[PDB]
Amino acid sequence: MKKLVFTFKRIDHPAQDLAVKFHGFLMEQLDSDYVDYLHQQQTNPYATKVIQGKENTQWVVHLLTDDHEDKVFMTLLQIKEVSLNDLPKLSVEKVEIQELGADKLLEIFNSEENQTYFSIIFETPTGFKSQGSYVIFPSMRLIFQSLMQKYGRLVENQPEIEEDTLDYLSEHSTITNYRLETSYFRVRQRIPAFRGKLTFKVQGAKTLKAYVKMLLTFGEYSGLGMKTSLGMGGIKLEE
Amino acid sequence: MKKLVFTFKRIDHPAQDLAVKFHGFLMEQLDSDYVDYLHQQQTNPYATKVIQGKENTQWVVHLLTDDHEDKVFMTLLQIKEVSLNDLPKLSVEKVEIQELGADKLLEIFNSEENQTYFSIIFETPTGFKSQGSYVIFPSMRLIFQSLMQKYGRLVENQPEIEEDTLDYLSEHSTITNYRLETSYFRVRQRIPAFRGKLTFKVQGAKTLKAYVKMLLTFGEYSGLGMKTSLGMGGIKLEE
Ligand SMILES: [Ca+2]
Ligand SMILES: [Ca+2]
Repeated sequence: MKKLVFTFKRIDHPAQDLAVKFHGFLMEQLDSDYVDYLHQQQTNPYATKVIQGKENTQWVVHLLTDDHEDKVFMTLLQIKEVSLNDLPKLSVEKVEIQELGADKLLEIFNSEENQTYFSIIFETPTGFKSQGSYVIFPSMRLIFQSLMQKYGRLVENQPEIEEDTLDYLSEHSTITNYRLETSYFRVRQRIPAFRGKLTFKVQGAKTLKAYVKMLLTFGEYSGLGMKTSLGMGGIKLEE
Repeated sequence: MKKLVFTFKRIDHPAQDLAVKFHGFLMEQLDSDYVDYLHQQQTNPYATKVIQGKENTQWVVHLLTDDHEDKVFMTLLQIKEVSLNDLPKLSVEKVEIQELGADKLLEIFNSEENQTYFSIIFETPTGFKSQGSYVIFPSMRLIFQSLMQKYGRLVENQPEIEEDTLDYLSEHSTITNYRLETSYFRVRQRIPAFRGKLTFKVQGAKTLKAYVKMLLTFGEYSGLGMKTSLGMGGIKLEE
């Protein structure tokens, strides 16, 4: 999987609305026939983010599958100038490239440092769709389910996940600390979501805790929950 | 009901631990035989708070019943100097007195201004005991239940509440916004609790919304949830 970070001179505009606009610009680069293909799965092979800085603005694009990477990676590198609505033509100052393959993930598993406590940071508005209406309070079952689904569909090409494992992961995980707040994401239907940081503990074998760490490490690329392609659900597993 | 606010020169000490210490000092003033009586109900006729300020420290004591007020009110007024463990002898600079009776509550009901949105501020660590273990994420059912129980036991002398009303109040209330964080209260067993602010909307008749406003206004005195007498569950309904 690939992680591309486009750096612009600091853009004075509400970050959440850039993410939606950047997503539109991104679609205008791909073959329209290929775009319609992306609209026919529960999970897209890409996730985007927008991080505002003190002196810069960063557009993050995650390539999550090899097939998607094969047809898109070169195109994204050619990008030097971006033009969005109501905004002056943007110039790409830098482009960073990081990669996350099986070698790094498997390394995470057999690590000498096995974590019991895990701190998740919700950089962008994160939401879940459960039992009809939306969700404003995150739960471990919803977090693990979204990641297990995203992982199963993208790298294993399997429609459904192991419910016993989801039960097992939820029974042994418990939120201990959090600092959260509401944050609505505009797609223009306002979508309810949350933002901030939480901490949970895992009680069990080191083989279990390793799977959690891997699932979270993978999550930093795919994003967590709803509308990850539009800029939602950007997470970060702190050291 | 009475609201006494004791003002000291700013005390350099963790506010949550003062609340526990002040509670001990408060018990050392009452008849030991009368103290044992307080330990024999699910709800105490008093609630305490500790609010840290920039230049002052405020000790709040709520008298919730007439009988408790009759035997305690005069004693609390005589207090000019307070001595707690590991602390220099404290001197009472001021003492403020406010009252909340049926006249103010009934006034709240027939108000010309009927609220749909309600913002609750959790000044001190608030916790609920539900289905065995504790609770870190507040819910409208837990909030209304605690207040309905506290109100029913204190002014109506009724052991249980109307479950249909609790169902009715929960079905029509919905959290829309919040800014919350974990905050453990030390009683020394660490008790998990939350802190901050939330906002919920009420969908229904004005008679329903008036009952909610009254219940919340009453809640500013009794406190919300667990261990209100020890300094927990101090709330504030903003204008
Ligand atoms: Ca990381
Ligand atoms: Ca008030």
